[PDB]
Formats: sequence, structure tokens, C-alpha cells
Amino acid sequence: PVEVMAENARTGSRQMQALTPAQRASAVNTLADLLVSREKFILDANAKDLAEAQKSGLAKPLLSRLSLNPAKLKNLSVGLKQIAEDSHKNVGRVLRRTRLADQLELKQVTVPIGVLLVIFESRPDSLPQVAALAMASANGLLLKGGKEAAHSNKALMELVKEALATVGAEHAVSLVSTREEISDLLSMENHIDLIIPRGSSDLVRSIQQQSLHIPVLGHAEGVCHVYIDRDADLEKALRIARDAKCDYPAACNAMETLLIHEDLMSGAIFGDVCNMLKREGVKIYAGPRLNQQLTFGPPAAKSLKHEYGALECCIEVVPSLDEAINHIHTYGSSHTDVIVTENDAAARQFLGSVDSACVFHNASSRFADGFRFGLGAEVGISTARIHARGPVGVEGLLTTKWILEGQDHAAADFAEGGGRTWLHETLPLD
Amino acid sequence: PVEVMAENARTGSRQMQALTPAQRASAVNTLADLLVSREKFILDANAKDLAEAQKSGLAKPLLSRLSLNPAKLKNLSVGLKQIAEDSHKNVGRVLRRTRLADQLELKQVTVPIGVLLVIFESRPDSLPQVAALAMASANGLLLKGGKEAAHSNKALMELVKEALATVGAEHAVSLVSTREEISDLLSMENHIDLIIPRGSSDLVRSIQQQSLHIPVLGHAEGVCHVYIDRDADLEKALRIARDAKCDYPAACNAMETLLIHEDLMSGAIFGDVCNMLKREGVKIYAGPRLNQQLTFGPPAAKSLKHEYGALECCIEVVPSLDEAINHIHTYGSSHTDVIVTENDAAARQFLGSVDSACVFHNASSRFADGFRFGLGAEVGISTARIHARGPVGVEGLLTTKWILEGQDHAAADFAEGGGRTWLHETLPLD
Repeated sequence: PVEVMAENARTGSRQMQALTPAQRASAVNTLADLLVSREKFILDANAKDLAEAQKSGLAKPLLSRLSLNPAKLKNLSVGLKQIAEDSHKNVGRVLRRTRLADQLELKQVTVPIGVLLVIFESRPDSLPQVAALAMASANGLLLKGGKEAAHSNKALMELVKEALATVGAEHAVSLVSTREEISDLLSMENHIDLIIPRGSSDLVRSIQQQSLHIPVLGHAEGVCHVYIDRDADLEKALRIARDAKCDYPAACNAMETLLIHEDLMSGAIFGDVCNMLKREGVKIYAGPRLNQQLTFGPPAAKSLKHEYGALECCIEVVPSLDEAINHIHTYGSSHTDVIVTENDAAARQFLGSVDSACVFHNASSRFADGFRFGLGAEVGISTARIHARGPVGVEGLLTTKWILEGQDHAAADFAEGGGRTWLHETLPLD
Repeated sequence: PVEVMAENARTGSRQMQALTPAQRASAVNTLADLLVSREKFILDANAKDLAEAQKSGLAKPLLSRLSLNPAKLKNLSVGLKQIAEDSHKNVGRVLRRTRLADQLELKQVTVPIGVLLVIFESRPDSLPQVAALAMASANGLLLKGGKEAAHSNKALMELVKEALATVGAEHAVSLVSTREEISDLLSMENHIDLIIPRGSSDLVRSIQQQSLHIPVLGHAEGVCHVYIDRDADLEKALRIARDAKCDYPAACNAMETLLIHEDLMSGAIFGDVCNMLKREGVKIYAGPRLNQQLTFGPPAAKSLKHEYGALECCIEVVPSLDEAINHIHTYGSSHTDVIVTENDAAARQFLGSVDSACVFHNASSRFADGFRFGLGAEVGISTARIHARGPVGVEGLLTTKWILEGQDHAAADFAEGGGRTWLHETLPLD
């Protein structure tokens, strides 16, 4: 059934909550041991199901991404061992240590969240990553893939459950049957806490439209932005755009626009960047002011807020940096923005003005990866303005909790009748 | 109109964003100056509108709470001066300072949120508190009261706007007309960020039912919980219940239940606590196991999860602390819970097991006030499991933002083609 799974996972969260010191670590490292040692089962199941699914041949992305190879197994094993070694103090870290009065220490500490929900398309590689993260956050977790990889999902479920049953002896992890009318599973509440979609923009937007009365992680668009000032070296901007677009076009934090200072139009940079885009085969449109600017220029852009994903990039030019901030806050998804120049006045002004989830200077839009952030294995990219900004490591998965151990105190005692005063001496948090 | 207000407030947030060092502080202290110096206007308006509203005589709570006195003015003035003095470094505080490679410093800093929305019943005292908080968070803020206090709302709006126009010269603050079909104002999005209801449980629950596709602060019930172990002094528990219930019955974080160890039933404590409840006139019900326990006992409780607010408290007894944790997580709103005993094994076990927003030991349920937390002037009580837990000071009103100022770097440079390595030397955050 379903609800039984929810409450079983709740209790398992309660259980795993009491296994912090190297215990869950032993669990996940043993999981990595089995993931690297008993692989036969796994790839034979995958070969079976993939042979079954190729005849379907739904679409290039899935049909290409769902496969698996021993190289991927080794990669996952080493990443999981890294998570295990570095994730030893996720839960229980202190945040405030204040003594209000004699022998009274209020403190706020981190806490597991509870029954998470992970949603993703065919990605048999994904499940172990997220599961290791959950086990590193000791919190419950639910799982739901799609129509495909079914047998492999089962196999990995069995493997991780076996690795689990060793320590803790209580399983707070599951998987569900065919698509289980996910609108239902979402309508559930008081059990599940945060939604983590992982399939792709289509799927996350499906969630966004469905998502109601339940908090949501993740983003919906990846509309980055790049501006050039009149005070930047040409080839710098050139290689910047080159790397920022022609690295992973389908990626979410890849630049899909370009703005330029008006004055640099007379320095023939424009043609140079278009030459680069052609060398990388980029279908570029034009922007209204630029549209006017040249005799014909590139063709006309449909809408400024479009999302391409392929080798396309809108281009537009504006007189003042202020106009640039206007256009950004107007059209940008506040996902990830940048600026290039060699005067810092523009830099300070821009970076204090723009309000994206993460901004840059002389860098690429292709840095939002969590790992590149030295933030370990990320789980999503929050565009929401709450609890998390952009790349979410493990931190956005453990909330806070106040505790307080009074000796004999009460509330009215601090009134004038009782001799109680207030100290607020925030001791050095351990 | 409305949207013009939204965007004007956005721009004003941009503006006030550039006034951190003692500038907004000067603004709010001058606001306090005028709030304490030009009071004539204010109380005459209030007298007018209150005389008009008494003939209506809607209900005791509002008709009693909406008034105002020079004492309240002095109190607000001093609280605002406190906020001004201690809130000098809200925005711009660093959180991570990591250098990924040579001359490349990624850093994550705090940031204003944007267009807040405050909703509350007749509380002419409230508006200046929240407005000072906003000005202390430099972020936009919207305002909406109710049918009453209209002229006083206007007057205070004018006063705070005059105090504003001095510094910043840009007003990001407003108020709306009669109730403006708040469902509409809520349906707005991409402008407003967080909802802060302030009226009362009825109103916040109205929001909760309405609240969709927009994050929400606040709580919905205040179902606290108190347990007694077989290892606690009697009169300790007695005075605890006394203070925890008979201090502010209508308060939200006031205890509205009671659990007891089974063995203490033979120590006649039960009658003692009932004597206390009678001395304080508390209509008590009974719990199913207790219901069975005595020959007749107190009468039968309708439902365990009821909310009283008045001088009532359910009472129930269970054999094992584990049963207690079960009942808590089953019925408790995870709002605020406690335990009393004199063995610490029970203490550690309980406090690691229970998962409320804030827990206690030998203290009262009447501590959730933010101010008592030495957390300054709180704004609400978050029961949600995201971004904030229980009492929210100013901290839950400033989110994070990554910035990064590279020199000439790029993304592929860190691949094997370019000689780039990773340092992750988290410098001491300033």
C-alpha cells in the first residue's frame, strides 16, 4: 500500500535519527561495498530491461541516459564513499547557545526533516546518489521513477535495503508501482515534507503546476544572462561566451542570452562573436534595439523570455547598465547572472543591484553544479526565495530545532514578583 | 491601484538596499521621534474611529484590543529604538568564504527578500512594529488590516511615510483599501514573497486554506504538550501546570493538554492538580485510559486534538514514555512540547525522540515569545518545517545569495586541458 509506507518511513526516520556517529556511515560504505561487489545482478537486470525498452524507443534523451556501465558503478562507489567520509556531522550541530539566566541554556540545533519525495525520469544512476544523501541526512525518503528501468529500480531497491537491514534494522525507504497517479501521492500531506523533482524541465514544470500546499525544491527555467561592458577585453568575452554556451547546451544553468554595451558596437566585436557562434553553429536571433541597429542583422526574436536548450542565444544591446539591470530583473529568471568588465565600479554597482540566486564576474554560467561549488553532491537548484538559494548541498535538507533544559524555572518568575533577570550570554557554540 | 504599488515597492527595496550603515537606523529612530512627538494627530484619529466603532461592538477581542494609550506609544518608541540600535548588521553578513583557486573567492552573503505581505485584524499597535522590522530588513513590505482602525491606519501610514521620505526619498511601503478581496492580493505572485498573518487563529487558518503557490509563515494550532515522569517532585509539576495554563489562556503557545506516568496515580497527585485547576477554574476533561481508570473521574473528552484557548485542559495517563512519544507525534502539532522528571536518561531519550519546533525541560509552555528567546521582536511562530522553526526573529527574513568575482577564469579551464586545481580553503569569514 501507500500510507503504511509513509508511517513506516516516519518510524525509520525516528530510528536512523539515533545512529549519528559513523553508524549510518558504516551503512552507506557497506552499501558502496555491495554496489561495487555484487554488480552482476544489477547490470544483467539492466540489460534485460533495456533490451525490452529499446524496441519502444520513446525518445533520444531517455533511451540514451538510462543505460549503465561498470565505469558509472565505480564513479558512484567513489562518490558515495566521499559522501560517507565527509558527511559525519550532518545532524546535531549546534547553532545558538544562549543562557537566559542561572542554569538555563536555550539552544537551537539542526534536525532531520522527515519523509522526502524524489521524482525523476529513467535515471538508474540517480537513485543511489539521492539515497546515499538521505542516509547521510538520516531522514525518511520516498522514491518514484517512471515506466522504465523497472527491474533495475527493483534491483537497486533490494540492494540498498539489504545494505540497510544490517544496521538500524529498520527500513525507511521505498519505491512505488507504475506512476501511482502522482497527483495522488502529492495530495498526501502531514507525511511528505519537500518535493525534489529530478527528471527535467518538462517534469519539474509539471510538478510546479501540480505543486500545491506542499513545499517544493528545484527550478523551472534556466534563463541565465551575460552582460558586457565597454571596459572588457574582447577575446575574454569571446572565450567566455564560447565556454558558457558550447559546453553543455541542454544544461539548465547554461547561458541563453547576451547583452552588450552600445559603444562596443563600433569595435566590430559583434561580428567576432557571431563568427564564434557560427564556428560552434549557434542559431542566434536579434533584439529589438539591435533589430533596429543594423541594416538587416540576424533575424527577429519571437519573445525575450524563451528557453532554447539547443545551440541558440538571443543577443541584444542597451545604452546604460541601468537599462541592463531593468532588462535582467524584467526577463531574467533570477537563476544565474554574470557581468564582464575591467572597472570595478561597474562591478560593485552591478553585483549590489542584480538579485539573482548566484552572480559572477569574469566567470562562466556553467558553474552552478554544487560539486564545483565545493558543496559536495548537490540535489537540485532552488530558484525559490526561501530556505535555499540556487545549488543545494546537504544543508537545505536539515532544519532547526530549539531545545531548552530548565532546572525549576517558570514564565511568571521573570516578572517583577520573581527575582529573575536576562543574560543572553551567547556562549561559544561548541 | 495595486500592481504599481508592487513595483514601486520593489524599486524601493532596491533603494533601501543601499542604505545599510546607520542610514535606515537614522530613518527608524527619526520615525520613533515622530511617533513619540506628534502623537496628538494619532490618538485624536483613534478616538474618532473608536467612538465610531463602539456602536458596532462586533466582538470582545477586537473592541478591546484596537484601542491605544500614551503608555503603548512610549513602549513602541523604546522597542523601536532598541530594534534600531541592535539591528545595524542585518543585511550583508558573510556566511561562506571559500577560494576555489588562485584569485577566485566564492562567497555567500545574506540578502533582503523583497515584497512582504502583512495581514492582521484591528491592531493599530502592530503596524509600527512590523514596519520597523521591515525597515530593519530594508525589504519591501505591504500592509493590510481590516474594516476598523481605518483612519488610524491612514494616520500611521502618513507618519511612517513622512519619516521615510527624509532618507532614501523612496517609499516602499503601502496600505490598501477595504479588504481588497484578499484572495486576489494573494493570487498575485512574482511580486510578493512571504505571507505573514497576524490577526489570530481564525485568520491564519483562513490564510492556510487560501494559501497556495506562495510560501507562508506562521502557525495554525497551538497544541502544546506536557508530560510528567514518575521521577519529578509533585509541587514542581503543580506550579508548572499552574503557570503554563493560568498565565495567558488565549495565548497560542499555552499548554492545552497534560500527560502523566501511570505509577504516580497512586500518589494522589491527580487530585492535587485538579484542586489547582479548580482554584484556577479550569474545565478539565478526561482521557480514554484515565476515563477507564477512575470510578467516574472528570467527564469525557470529545476529541484529543481539540483546541480550547479558554480555561480547559485535557488530561490523560499512559504506562510507558514510548507510548507518550507515540501520542505526542500522533496528536501534537509539533508546536511546543516539554517534559518533567529528575532522571536525565528520560530527558535525553525524550529530547532526542520528540521532534517539536521547540522542546523544554522543567520550563513552561509560555516561553515561545521571541523576546523571551533573546531574539528581539519576533514576527510570527513558524510551524512549517522549512527555513524557520518556531519563533522567528529577524533571521527568517533575510535569505542567502552567492557572488563570485573571478579574474579571467572559465569552466573548462578546470578540466585537464587547463592547469586549474581546487583549494576549498574556507578563509575565516569576516
